[PDB]
Amino acid sequence: SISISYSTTYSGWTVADYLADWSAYFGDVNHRPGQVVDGSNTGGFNPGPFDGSQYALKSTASDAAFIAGGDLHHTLFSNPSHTLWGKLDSIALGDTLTGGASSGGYALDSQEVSFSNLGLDSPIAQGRDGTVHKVVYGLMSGDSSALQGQIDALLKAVDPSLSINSTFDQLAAAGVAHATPA
Ligand code: HEM
Repeated sequence: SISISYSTTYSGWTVADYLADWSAYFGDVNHRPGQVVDGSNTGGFNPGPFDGSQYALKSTASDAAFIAGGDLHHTLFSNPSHTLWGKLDSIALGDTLTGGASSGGYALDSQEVSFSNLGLDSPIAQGRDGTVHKVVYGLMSGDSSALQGQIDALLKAVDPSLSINSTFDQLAAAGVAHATPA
């Protein structure tokens, strides 16, 4: 089942409110045709260059950042082009991205919330319609809607009374979330 980690700072927030606010602040990195600048709005893979166990991206305007973890593959110019696919196990949100391929991995200096055991598996043939792609490209674009939808389904599968409209404290009482120090 989904497992959620959250700083006690967010104990009284709903998941939906936290994610809406986090993504709005992160913003859109404008990873779109004509606007991609390597080292500015591409993010990076570990070990990379275009595959690995992590993909991480910091905002173009502040130190907010996220890390996607799993077994990830990116097609770049190969068909179907510009698709992230593979197995997505986790999304960690916070600020101050540390590490990189030269460090052996990425980590957030201030991890606010993480969602693990996501169990999302997207074949390459689904291209940009795959869930893995939509979740991560959404986050790159400042839009947590796809992530919210996947969390909501995982929470309902535990119990239909649980949803993205539950608070982190409610999800902890329900056995799917645990707090970390502020
Ligand atoms: C090392 C990481 C990455 C690099 C170097 C990279 C590079 C690029 C480049 C060069 C373009 C084309 C810009 C243009 O046509 O002018 C592009 C577009 C795009 N990339 Fe990436 N990308 C990276 C990561 C990702 C990831 C992780 C995703 C998805 C989760 C993604 C999804 C897309 C999409 C959807 C487009 C737009 C394609 C279109 O509308 O034609 N990219 N990227």
